Amino acid sequence: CSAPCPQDWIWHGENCYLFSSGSFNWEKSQEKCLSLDAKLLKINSTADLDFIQQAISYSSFPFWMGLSRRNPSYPWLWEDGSPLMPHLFRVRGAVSQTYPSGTCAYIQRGAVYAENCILAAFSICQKKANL
Amino acid sequence: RVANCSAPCPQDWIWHGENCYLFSSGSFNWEKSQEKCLSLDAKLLKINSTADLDFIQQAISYSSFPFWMGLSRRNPSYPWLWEDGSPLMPHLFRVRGAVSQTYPSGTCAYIQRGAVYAENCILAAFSICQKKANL
Repeated sequence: CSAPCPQDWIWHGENCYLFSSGSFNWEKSQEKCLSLDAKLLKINSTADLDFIQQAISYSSFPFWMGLSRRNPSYPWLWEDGSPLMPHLFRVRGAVSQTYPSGTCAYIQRGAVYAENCILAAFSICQKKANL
Repeated sequence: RVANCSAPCPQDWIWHGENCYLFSSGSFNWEKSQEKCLSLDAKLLKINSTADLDFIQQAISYSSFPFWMGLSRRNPSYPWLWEDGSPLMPHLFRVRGAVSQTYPSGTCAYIQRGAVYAENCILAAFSICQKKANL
C-alpha cells in the first residue's frame, strides 16, 4: 500500500499536482514534468480549474499549463493531442500574434493567457495518483 | 470501516515528513483561521523542527503573502505561546515586529518570505493548517 502522491505534491481527485522548482520556457517545462513521470497541467473541467486556482491563490506567478498551438490558425490542444473542451475558460492575452516557437498558455490570477512559448514561467505538473 | 490503504494526508493537503499541511485559499483574521483548522480536527501551523521550517520556506517561496501560524502573545506582559500551550523556543526563528497593548485581541505571528513577524490578530492573512500524517 503506497501513498496516493509523493511528499510535497497535492493530491486532488485522481491526480497529484506539483509546482515546478524553477522558471523555464515551455519546452523545458514540458521536459521537466516528464522527468517527474508527469505532464503539464491539463484542465478537463471547471472543477479542475477551481481546484487549481485554490492551490495557486497565494501566488502571483504565471504557471504554464499543457496547452499550446503553433499559430492562430491552429486550435488549442493539450500535450496529448486532445482539444480544449468548451466552456472551461477563455484564453486571453496574446491570441492574435504568431511566434517563431509557437503560442503556449499559462494560468495567472485565476485566468488563462496566451504567450510566446520561448518566455519563462513556472509550471504545474500532474500525474495520476496511486489509488 | 477500517481503511485498506489510508493516505498520509487528505485530498487538497500536502504531505511532508511527519505532517500534513493545508494552505488557505483566502485571507482571514487569526481567530477565523484558527477556527477553520479546528473544524478539520487540525491546528494552525506549528514550526517545531528544521524540517518543518525548510518545507514551509520552500512552499511559501511562491508567495509574497503572509501566512498566520499558531503562535500568539496575549499582550506584552505575556510570553509567546503555541496553541498547544507550549513556549516558543529560540532555535528556529525570532518574531520580528510589534506586540501592542492597543491591539484588541492580542498579537499573532505570521510567516512571510521565510521570516516571522508579529501583527495585530484581527487583521487578515492567509494561513496554514497542520495535522499529523497517517504513516
